[PDB]
Amino acid sequence: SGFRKMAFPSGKVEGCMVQVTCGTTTLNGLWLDDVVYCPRHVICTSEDMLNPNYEDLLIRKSNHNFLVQAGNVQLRVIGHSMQNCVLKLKVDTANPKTPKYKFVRIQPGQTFSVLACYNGSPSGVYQCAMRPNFTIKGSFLNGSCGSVGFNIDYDCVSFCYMHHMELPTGVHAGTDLEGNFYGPFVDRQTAQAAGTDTTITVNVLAWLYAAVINGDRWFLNRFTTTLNDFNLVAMKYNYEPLTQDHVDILGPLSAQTGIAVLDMCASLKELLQNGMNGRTILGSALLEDEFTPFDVVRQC
Amino acid sequence: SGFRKMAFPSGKVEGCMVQVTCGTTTLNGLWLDDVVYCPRHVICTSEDMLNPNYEDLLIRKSNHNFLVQAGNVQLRVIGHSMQNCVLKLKVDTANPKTPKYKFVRIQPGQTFSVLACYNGSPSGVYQCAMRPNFTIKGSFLNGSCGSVGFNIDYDCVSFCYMHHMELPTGVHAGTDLEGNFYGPFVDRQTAQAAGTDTTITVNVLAWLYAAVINGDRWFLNRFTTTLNDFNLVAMKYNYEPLTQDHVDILGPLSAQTGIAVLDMCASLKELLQNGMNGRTILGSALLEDEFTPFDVVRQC
Ligand SMILES: CC(C)(C)NC(=O)N[C@H](C(=O)N1CC2(C[C@H]1C(=O)N[C@H](C#N)C[C@@H]1CCNC1=O)SCCS2)C(C)(C)C
Ligand SMILES: CC(C)(C)NC(=O)N[C@H](C(=O)N1CC2(C[C@H]1C(=O)N[C@H](C#N)C[C@@H]1CCNC1=O)SCCS2)C(C)(C)C
Repeated sequence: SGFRKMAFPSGKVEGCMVQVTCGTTTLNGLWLDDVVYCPRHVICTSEDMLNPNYEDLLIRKSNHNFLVQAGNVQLRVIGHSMQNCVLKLKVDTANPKTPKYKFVRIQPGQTFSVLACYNGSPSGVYQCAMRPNFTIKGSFLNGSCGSVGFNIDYDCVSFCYMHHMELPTGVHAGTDLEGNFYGPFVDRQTAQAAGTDTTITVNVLAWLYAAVINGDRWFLNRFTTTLNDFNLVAMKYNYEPLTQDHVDILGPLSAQTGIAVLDMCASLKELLQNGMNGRTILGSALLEDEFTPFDVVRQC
Repeated sequence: SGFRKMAFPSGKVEGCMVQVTCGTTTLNGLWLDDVVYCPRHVICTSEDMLNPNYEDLLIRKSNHNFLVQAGNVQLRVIGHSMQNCVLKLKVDTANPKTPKYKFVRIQPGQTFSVLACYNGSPSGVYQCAMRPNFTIKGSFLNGSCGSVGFNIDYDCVSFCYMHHMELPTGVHAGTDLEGNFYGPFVDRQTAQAAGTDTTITVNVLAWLYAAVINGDRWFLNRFTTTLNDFNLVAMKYNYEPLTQDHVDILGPLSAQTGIAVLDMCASLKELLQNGMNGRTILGSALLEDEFTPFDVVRQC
């Protein structure tokens, strides 16, 4: 038993991390087959961060303006291409450690693991959820751009995120592996802000089920509720409305505990309305929403 | 910026995980050079879990009674030995993926990363602290015994933990990589329980420094305190007494923020005496004690 903020094993991604340097800017890149992927702001000059034209910036570059290094081995760039907000650098050598992989664009509320790297070297791994406002509350310092987020299904790594920038609120914004930003964010120093965030309702319910699986039942009640009445209450606490799709997803967890989804919703409505009364659930004094129903099943 | 429960990258350990089966018991082993390490309860039979004699059980075994599988290939056991509470299975094949490594026994309050594996396959990774009562609040299911905990210095893996059993309170017990249990625990089914735990004071203070580094100052105050007066209060909340060794260790964090260690102690004293007043620190409604001063510096 026990329940932890658990991340995926990171070895399949560690073997793909490289250092990418252009001009005076160094960040990380992802080396799959014979292509190194990295944020396109690597070619942004330190004087052109307000409104750079990346199409112009890149056409003015040659292959010898990109230095890629795998460990202590320099890779030779043999061509280059831009795809939305990321660069693709073709190299002489295919990465022999390339795992089976996919590029996946994820919905808000889904989780992934982040492999935090600096100068091509992994420093740590942690679990994130894509917030409803399309930001992530990550942990990134200078030189961390190009670090990636991912999931592993069986033996295939599904890359879903690459880090680009930190917002004024202390949260992080980035793209999928095809260069498309999550949310309304752009890679230039204009006025940008995270939208109003919301709490991921289906994840809180999944996590309450995890607590029941681990023998922790104090927060349940004899009551039930309709889905519509629950949503009327949940919205007052800035929770995502609960959909029938979410109810169906929680099905296997309901079956494991014997607690109908709407009964667990009534339990959450009581927790929201009254608080935890000084108690904790799975060691937390607040309602945790970074565990999906799939995370709960996989760990339990 | 940002601050996460960050674990070490796990690739160096993943390449060392194997499956060990003896009789009808399957668990994990750690394969370094030509030796596979695993809990000695792997030879404990059903219905002999109350008072097994492991010296007597092992002498009744041959090398061919141990099956070790790396990936999908068998290793040949060519010798065996017991060292305290773990078995060493010498095999014909040396692991080409053996990292630089140490075996380290750690003090309570220190943190390490846990690579949870089943049937030789890594499933996830998370961060733990050795609790003062020598248990860990981990996440382990059936078949997880033999999973290991570790730190990475530079490129060298310091293995500090191997999982053996779960206590009736829901917490876990195990050994160093030489088979010596942390705390007063034995691998036999007699009445054992976790002792009264305490909160790791020096880690809470380190984590409060991390909050200041990342912009949370609401919990600070203009007050200060003596070390003896602080310990008089902290003990009333089931906290570890703070030593001068701890104060010295917090030095670099005091220097980075400009907040004297004893000033931060006065801040923690206020937090213990009044609560958080509905606010959070680094996203937590609880005082977190699973970050050492070394972890705070690494992540900041
Ligand atoms: C745009 C907006 C106003 C929303 N904010 C910002 O401009 N923020 C900057 C930012 O992050 N930038 C700027 C660009 C590159 C990228 C970057 O290199 N950020 C570091 C990477 N490497 C990693 C940052 C630092 C800590 N945490 C992170 O993750 S993106 C635009 C064109 S240059 C700050 C450096 C945080 C001020
Ligand atoms: C002694 C004490 C009363 C304190 N507790 C226990 O007897 N606990 C058991 C225990 O863990 N045992 C039994 C032995 C081996 C070991 C084990 O096989 N533990 C699994 C391994 N693999 C992994 C367990 C499963 C759940 N979570 C874990 O981590 S140790 C004694 C001689 S056989 C339970 C199975 C949890 C009942």
